[PDB]
Amino acid sequence: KKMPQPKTFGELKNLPLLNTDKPVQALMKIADELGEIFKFEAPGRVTRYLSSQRLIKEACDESRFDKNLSQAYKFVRDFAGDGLGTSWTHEKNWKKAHNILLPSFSQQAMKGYHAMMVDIAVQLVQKWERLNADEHIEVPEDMTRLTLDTIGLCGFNYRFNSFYRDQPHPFITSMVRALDEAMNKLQRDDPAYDENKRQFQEDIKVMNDLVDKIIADRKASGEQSDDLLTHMLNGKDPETGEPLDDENIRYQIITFLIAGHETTSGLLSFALYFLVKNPHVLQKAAEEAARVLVDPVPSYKQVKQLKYVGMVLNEALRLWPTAPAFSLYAKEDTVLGGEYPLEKGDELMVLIPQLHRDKTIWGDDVEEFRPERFENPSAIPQHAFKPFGNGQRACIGQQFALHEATLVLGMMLKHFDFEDHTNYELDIKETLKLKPEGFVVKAKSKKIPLG
Ligand code: HEM
Repeated sequence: KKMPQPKTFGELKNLPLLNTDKPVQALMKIADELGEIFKFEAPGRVTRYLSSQRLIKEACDESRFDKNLSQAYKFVRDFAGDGLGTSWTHEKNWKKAHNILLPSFSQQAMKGYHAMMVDIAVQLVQKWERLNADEHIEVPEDMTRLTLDTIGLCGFNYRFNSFYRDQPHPFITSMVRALDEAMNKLQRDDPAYDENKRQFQEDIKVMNDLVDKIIADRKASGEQSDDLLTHMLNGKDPETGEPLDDENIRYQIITFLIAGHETTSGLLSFALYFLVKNPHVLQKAAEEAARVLVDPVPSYKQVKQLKYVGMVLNEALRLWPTAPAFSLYAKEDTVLGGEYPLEKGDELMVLIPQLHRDKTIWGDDVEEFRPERFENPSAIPQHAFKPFGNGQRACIGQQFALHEATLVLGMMLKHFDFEDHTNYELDIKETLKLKPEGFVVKAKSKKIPLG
């Protein structure tokens, strides 16, 4: 069967379609008009975008398809290196890090991070408790402060102290600026790109300089903490028997911050947006938080008892998965969906927001925010809900992100009533991840002691 394809621009094929502020949202609108699969060509490049559960279930077959590094993540690799996210599955350091790091990211390993997550969540609550009557909350901005600080604390026992400042830590500043440059190179040898190829190097330096010092500092001290750095400095891969070397440990810490901060911040921001736009759902979630969070400080077990809050987060991830696409390649020649022959090496993109709007899986009301869709998670078919990727290349931080977001949203709902005082119109800014730009609320304290 012949594959649909969106509009072309002569010798540029489809490439100008992504020369836009909102490429994923453009790709979603194309999927709306062309259907479950469409070909996307560029000068010397071909990929196929998948939007249906019927095809994505095959793409998630790890015997047939492996993770591909997209063009963007090849540029990210210039400072993320061969950390988990930007390494190929067949690279020795991927499987080593995967085996060493998976125990540090278990649902059960969250018990050790809980106290430091509470540390940063308390700072967030206290900041909002301390706002004056006339004042409002910049939601993604504060969620990003929380998630970056939480990864820094739980990751390598480092305090970015984001709630003490307006201009971020020089590391954070230079990371985002480096991520920006990596993104900008998507639409670009020529000597006009000489200053862009000089500033990139400076941002890589500050990130490398500080994390390497931290690792050197910890090796010299020999101190043992509850962070991922300790586990990485003492872990051994059961298969090779080898530990990670210091350079790869550096890339892993850079990777935790790239991979975790924007997605989790976006999730919290989208979750609060849907709550203020659905007051009946907010009330049901607030009643749960009040019922369950009976102590001044949330316990690890209390966070696990926040069932509805977790459903709220999963429904937010259904509508706006904050890492909205992943890339695959065919391991061998194969036929997709019984009608699309693929050659070894052919690339696929999974368009996750469109998968999550497949009316054959979720029903006709896919645009509605309904947390009750997740009452029984086992009813959802295989590969129908994939906000954390697929298989052995799935998000290693899934339990970390969901524990942090359930804790923080639980505390938010316990301690404040929220007002959508501007009747905010959703505006989704796209970097490599999604976030509701300009989202803003008020929050009136329920005056509950906190500690
Ligand atoms: C709501 C929050 C998050 C979302 C939606 C998310 C999404 C994803 C997705 C879709 C992938 C697969 C990417 C691909 O196939 O190319 C991935 C991979 C990854 N994520 Fe997350 N992520 C989140 C939070 C986090 C956090 C908190 C961490 C903490 C370090 C993290 C670390 C990673 C790593 C290391 C990988 C690569 C894993 C591997 O291939 O071995 N993520 N993430």
